[PDB]
Amino acid sequence: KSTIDAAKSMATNVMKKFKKSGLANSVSTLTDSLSDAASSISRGSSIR
Amino acid sequence: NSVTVRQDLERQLGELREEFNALSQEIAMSQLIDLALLPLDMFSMFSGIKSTIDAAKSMATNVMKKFKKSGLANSVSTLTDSLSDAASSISRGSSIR
Amino acid sequence: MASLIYRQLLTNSYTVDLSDEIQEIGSLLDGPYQPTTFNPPVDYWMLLAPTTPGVIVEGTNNTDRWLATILIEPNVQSENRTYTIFGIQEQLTVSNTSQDQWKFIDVVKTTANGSIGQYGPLLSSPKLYAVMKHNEKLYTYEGQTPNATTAHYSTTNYDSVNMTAFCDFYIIPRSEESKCTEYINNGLPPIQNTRNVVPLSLTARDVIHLWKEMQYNRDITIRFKFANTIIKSGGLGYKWSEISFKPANYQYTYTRDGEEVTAHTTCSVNGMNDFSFNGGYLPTDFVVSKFEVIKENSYVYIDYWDDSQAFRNVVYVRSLAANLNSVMCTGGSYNFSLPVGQWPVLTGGAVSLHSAGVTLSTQFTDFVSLNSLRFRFRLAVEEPHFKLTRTRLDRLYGLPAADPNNGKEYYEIAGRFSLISLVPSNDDYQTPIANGELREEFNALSQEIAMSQLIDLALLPLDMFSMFSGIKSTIDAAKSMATNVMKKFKKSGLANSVSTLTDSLSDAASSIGSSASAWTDSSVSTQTSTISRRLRLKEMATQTEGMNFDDISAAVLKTKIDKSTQISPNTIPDIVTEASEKFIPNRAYRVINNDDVFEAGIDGKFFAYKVDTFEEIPFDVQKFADLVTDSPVISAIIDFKTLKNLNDNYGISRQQAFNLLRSDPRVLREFINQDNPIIRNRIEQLIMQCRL
Amino acid sequence: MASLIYRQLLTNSYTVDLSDEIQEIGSTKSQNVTINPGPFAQTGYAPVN
Amino acid sequence: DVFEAGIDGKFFAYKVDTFEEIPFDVQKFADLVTDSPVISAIIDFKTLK
Repeated sequence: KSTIDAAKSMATNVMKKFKKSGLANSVSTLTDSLSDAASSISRGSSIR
Repeated sequence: NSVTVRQDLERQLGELREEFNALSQEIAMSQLIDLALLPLDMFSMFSGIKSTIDAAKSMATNVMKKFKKSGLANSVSTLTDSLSDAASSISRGSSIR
Repeated sequence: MASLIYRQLLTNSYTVDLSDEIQEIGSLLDGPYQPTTFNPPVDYWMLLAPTTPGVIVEGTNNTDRWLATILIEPNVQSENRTYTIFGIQEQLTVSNTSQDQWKFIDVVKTTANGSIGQYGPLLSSPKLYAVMKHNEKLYTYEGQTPNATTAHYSTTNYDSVNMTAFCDFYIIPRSEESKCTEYINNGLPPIQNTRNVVPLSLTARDVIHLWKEMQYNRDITIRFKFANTIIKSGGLGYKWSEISFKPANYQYTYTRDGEEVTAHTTCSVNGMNDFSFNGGYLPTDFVVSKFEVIKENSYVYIDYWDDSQAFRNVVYVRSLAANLNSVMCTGGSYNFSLPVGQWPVLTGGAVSLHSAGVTLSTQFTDFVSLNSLRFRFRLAVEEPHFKLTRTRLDRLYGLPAADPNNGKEYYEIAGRFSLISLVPSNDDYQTPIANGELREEFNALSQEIAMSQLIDLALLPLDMFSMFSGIKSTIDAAKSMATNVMKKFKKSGLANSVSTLTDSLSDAASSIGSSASAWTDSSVSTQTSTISRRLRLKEMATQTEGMNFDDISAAVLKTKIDKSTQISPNTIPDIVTEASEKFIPNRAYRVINNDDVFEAGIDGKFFAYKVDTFEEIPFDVQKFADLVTDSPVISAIIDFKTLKNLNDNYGISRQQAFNLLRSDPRVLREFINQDNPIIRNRIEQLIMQCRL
Repeated sequence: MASLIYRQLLTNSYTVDLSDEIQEIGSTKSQNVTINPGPFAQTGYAPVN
Repeated sequence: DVFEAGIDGKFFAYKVDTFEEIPFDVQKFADLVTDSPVISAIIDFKTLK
């Protein structure tokens, strides 16, 4: 609504804190778990 | 204020290929299929990479700089160019059947 | 599908802001110049920057008042100093409390030979002065830094004021006022921001400057120098103020297998360090304010120009690369001049230079403008020690800005540079060595494109890479090609339509359908036409099945871009913006509900029919509005006229018709292969409409 | 699904030039760095003849 | 009818309900591959059979 002067960095600024909160951490942990499961050979069938 | 330390070098690409080829056995099947099911992206690719230091340059862009000169990019470019030339009413040559 | 190119175009457009920010950083000072006489026009400012004590600048009237400027260094208490004001010597009282910032004072004579006073208190670390003359009043800087104002006076003969300076000054128009304060209150601006980098002769007109590729792979032998600026502070020579690096010039000759090539080079340094050797607070002791030394976080630039068959084709560059070989530079002794006792001596200091970039540059010698090559050099610290004896300064590395010449009058750099230039070759001969109607042409070219290949291309989606990967580009302009088209696209008609739809949808969270919704807001014809015009925006909602109109528009745009040659890189955004909107005003949409089909046209057509035998069905606007809100929508490439003519004149099976209502590419292309005149007519009528 | 990354690598390809637009500008208008001397007296001997 | 072809230089045609082979024709494959959606078959013809 503000409709203010020449282009700002609103998208970048909001992304800066959107990539630090819990969503990014959760997706990182999910990817790490999937990678470790794909690498799960030194223990056989071990993932609970 | 010390003389710059000589920057370290990189493991030989031949040794890299040998190591990657030797790593074949240590891969599971069903878990790999399920991981392939999950979509990835630039943020999900380097979660275990780009260790948190105040000197990184978002290595995704470093990959992008080296990815436009690979075979895939040129193949896509020439395929699109051939499609455009065909759509541009090209007088086909005799050897073009 | 191929429509995705539109969706991405408005998606990443936000990135332009970042580039725009950089653009505002890149959005320019004219100077410096030799101290001479001239008439700087009105609406122009004077950004003076002296360093040596003396009479700074004076504006002569010979009928009106006398204006004089005196610069006073710190570390001088209440004493009397002599200057040369207008050629007549005069004494002035000076009293300074600041220790690291110099001070300017204005001297005003009420007439040509009036009384003498001292006023206009200015304190600044970069030692910068601003004077303006506009609208029947003279402006001069007044007020303590950083934020200040302008003193205003009104004295006759404004436009005839000719101010003779004795330092380096910049001339700036009014619009860069926000720049000026930012370039006055925030330290000495970097030299690379200047237009005429070398302080040589002044010009008020300097301008920054089907084909065939030409390759030039030659060799260079660059010989370059450095330049020091030394000033002595107040007192009796017991202390100095600034020993800094300044741009230098060198013109020489060499051999290149026969040719006496004349190479003109200019040097500059940026991002230097300033070591502070702060002496005792007593008035009589060796004190140095700033010692400028070069370290790892500082760079040196060299601008290289020479006549050659390679350098005469540089105005348009396709590719550029550097393969220089590093060269070491070592400094020499620099002995100070202390009147009493043993003067300090600087020794040591050595660095190395390596190449990490190259681009175009501007250089002038007397009145000849040049298109030079700027080579960027990174620096490295080395083994030799650098110390200041007779004091406590020891164990530092770098290279001082005192005597880097080291006796040698040139530093040699030998390497090979390869560049590719674009030359206008209207044929395959007569290649030069030295350096609207497009609307009609685009509209006329749009009658000969094939159809099957068009459909094939519309099947394969595009992206931000395939759009410009088939068109040749100049490396200087290819940097900002996606950025400009996205900036122009974010101000397109489709952008306004999507913004209005989003605003209306959000406002709706506070007609002709069943209830209130953001899509239900010859009378039947007009209402249906409005509904269709609003529904056109559904093509950005990814809620379509099969091919769509925007895919065909993108495909024809790509084909005509590839075929055309009369379009400049500055012209692509306008063509894309106009084509994304004006293309195909006659759009048709159809929706399916319980074996019934309703179709509406933008032009005012509306029909309804069944899928079994294509029987005409009376039109019900209410159910159409009820269902089109949230349901699959398919672009009606095959509308009811073509479908009925096909079902009558040709014996098609049920699968073909059902896929046609879904616009399946396979059956449509099969019909194209069969070369049915009705489908050819429909496709050709659709294609002919694609024009600006 | 995952193959998107490759389709993503082309997607932002143009941005690599943007990266150059950083460095090609970053080195040009690089700003001076100031050094802070230790808050202790430095000068010793007076001018000795 | 399902037409499966590879890069090594071998091709096959068969039927969906029952797994037995039918003669192959180049024309139909060339027409289909132009517009028809291609499926990345992890389990190839040999393994499926």
